[PDB]
Amino acid sequence: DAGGPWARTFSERQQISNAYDQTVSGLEIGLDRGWSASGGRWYAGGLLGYTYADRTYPGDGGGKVKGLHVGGYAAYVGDGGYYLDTVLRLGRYDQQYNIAGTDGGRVTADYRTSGAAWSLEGGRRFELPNDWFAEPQAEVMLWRTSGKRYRASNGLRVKVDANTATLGRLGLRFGRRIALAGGNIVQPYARLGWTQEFKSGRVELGAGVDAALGKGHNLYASYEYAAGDRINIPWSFHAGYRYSF
Amino acid sequence: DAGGPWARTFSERQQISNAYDQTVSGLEIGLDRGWSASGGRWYAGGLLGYTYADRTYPGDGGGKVKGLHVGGYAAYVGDGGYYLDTVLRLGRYDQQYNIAGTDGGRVTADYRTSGAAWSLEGGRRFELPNDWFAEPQAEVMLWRTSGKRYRASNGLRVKVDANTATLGRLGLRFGRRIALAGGNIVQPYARLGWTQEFKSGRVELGAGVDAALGKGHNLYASYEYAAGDRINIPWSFHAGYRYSF
Repeated sequence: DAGGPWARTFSERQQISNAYDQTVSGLEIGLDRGWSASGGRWYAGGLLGYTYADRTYPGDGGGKVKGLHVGGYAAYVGDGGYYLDTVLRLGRYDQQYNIAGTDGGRVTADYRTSGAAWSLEGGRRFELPNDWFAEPQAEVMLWRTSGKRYRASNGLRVKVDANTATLGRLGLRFGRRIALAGGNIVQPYARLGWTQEFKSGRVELGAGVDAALGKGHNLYASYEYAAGDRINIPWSFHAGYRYSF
Repeated sequence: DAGGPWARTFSERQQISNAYDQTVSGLEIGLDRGWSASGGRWYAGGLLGYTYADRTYPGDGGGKVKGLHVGGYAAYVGDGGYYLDTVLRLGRYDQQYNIAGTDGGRVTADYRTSGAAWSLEGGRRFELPNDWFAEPQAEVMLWRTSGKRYRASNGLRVKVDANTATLGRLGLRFGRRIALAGGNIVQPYARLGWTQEFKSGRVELGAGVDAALGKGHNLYASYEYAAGDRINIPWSFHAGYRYSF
């Protein structure tokens, strides 16, 4: 690979508990160029995304969330098996919140907001007999959302909070690299992960397949499930395509 | 008078400054019974009211406010010329606020609230040559509004504040008691007043006429204008009728 275009979709249902359930869906599109740094292989490039979060509070109601974002990233891939990516995302959001107060009271909201998310991720691939691999991975993630706050004089006050959150993520995948008649590479794996959040914890189990289908094509699909403290993700799908061009 | 039914309407435009203009309109209805306490004349009774406040913020929008209230009151009237009334009002309100954030953001609100207002008022009538009178008056007023506050998790916060406010009021009226052929009493006066508010200042000028029209009827009408710090009341009308039954 000397770089290429790529597209990735995704969709994850969160059941976050006391309590709201949201469905987060997205689409990224992107391009990088690659080069030979001796000992490794370097990748730099950028991306464009949509993102849609659809939420629900119990009796009440909840928000919808739409957003464009752009981003830039570098990736290294070592001969020895080390990888790391860092990625910077800048986003603008549009939320239409819609609540109820069980007393009968109905508050409506509608506003734009700004986000950034920076993440850094690395890990190593240890090959094992019969083309099975082992792959520990670490991902720290930082992001900020912007605030807003106004006020109808002699009465009402509305504040949107600028929350700002760190993530750590630990995980391991086991798979087999398996070569089909022709040139194809189907490469299944199953994945175990832990992740937590300080925002100014949970375990995840999933499985995927990444195929290299001869003539520059690449397909990835994975499923993920997570249970945790606040958190509960009955399903989380990612599908991705890349052209080695 | 041994008591009777009464109705009073009113409407006052406030231009309160940095900035919102509101029009406050109302209707009270009420009844009291009267008796002879030697040296004076005592009045006790109750009332029912509607009240409508229609507000406006600059570019933005603003609220509407509807409310039922009930109340109870006593009044004393001395032979010597001293009067005092105390009145307790209990109310429930319905506000539909509607704002804009000049950034494009639109927040909507809709809720019920509770109020009470207790006031105590007194003063003396000094008669002067040719049936002109002088009448200093003092009015302290206490009232509380109730609060409300909810919150869309991991985002938005809405607070309505329970404000709670004292008023002092100083004023003087000069008029002439004037007796028409038959039995009628037209009694004009002009009125100067000061009032301020600690809420956890301004001067007022107006004029009225109170008629006793033979056979138990009573009519009052007044106009009032006020200018002050925060405050500016280009107009404030009160009309009232009472049947001496």
